[PDB]
Parts: sequence; C-alpha cells; structure tokens
Amino acid sequence: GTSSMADIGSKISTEIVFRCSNLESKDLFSKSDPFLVVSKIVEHGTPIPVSKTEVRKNDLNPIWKPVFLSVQQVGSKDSPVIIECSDFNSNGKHSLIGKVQKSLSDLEKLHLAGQGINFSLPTGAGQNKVLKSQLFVDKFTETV
Repeated sequence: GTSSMADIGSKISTEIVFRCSNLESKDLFSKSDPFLVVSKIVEHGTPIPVSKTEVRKNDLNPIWKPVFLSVQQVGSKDSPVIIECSDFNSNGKHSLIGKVQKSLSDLEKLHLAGQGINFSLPTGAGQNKVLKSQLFVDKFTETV
C-alpha cells in the first residue's frame, strides 16, 4: 500500500462509548439531562468542540451512543482534549456538571484498566474541586 507508520497513525478513527457514574443530584433541583462535549485545545483560545453526545434526559448514570474521533479532531493520540459533562437546558444556557482533561491514549488506558476518572470543577479559590462523579470508557476501538 501507500501508507507509512505515521500515515497509518494519522488515519486512525477512534470509536468511544462514554459512561458516567453518580452525577450529582440535590433536593430542590431538577435532575440533570446530561451530554458530553469533547473539545480540542488551541493556543490563546477557547477549546474547540469537535464531538458531542445526544442528551439523555433525567439520567444520573448515563451511557451514550458511540462517538467517533479522528486525529484531525484531537491533534494526536497523545494530545490532551477537554471532556465536559453538561446539563442541557431548554433556555439554551447549559450548566457544567464536570470536566476531565485526558488524551485519547489516556482514555484507552482507563478502558484497559477498567478504571474511571473523577470529574472536577474549575474554582475561584484554590485547586479544582474534585467531585464524586466519574467518567468511564466502556469501549475504545481504533480502525483505519
């Protein structure tokens, strides 16, 4: 064929099934309607959304349909991307449930180890707040 090792790396499409455990719920607050957004980090800018899941209504332990991520969407398999879980609101201002910063390589390791990553929230005092809720990688498949 016509593909070097680096060319094959550049052509890899990654299929990922994401799951969350124990999204927060408090009395007097409507249950979350969560979705995930995967965003590419860019110099001097706002992360660029490259993939989003469907919304799952009223679900604190969502499992979403697969997402497909290219190398062009993430930069490279080792490049960190942002993965944020948000609560979909009809008014269109979606509230942050939690953030993770992981590369595709890191998501594959969570899948292989059967381990989750705790969400966190960026704070206005001290370090990020680490939540009890977790993101898991139920499926991680590469194809050319």
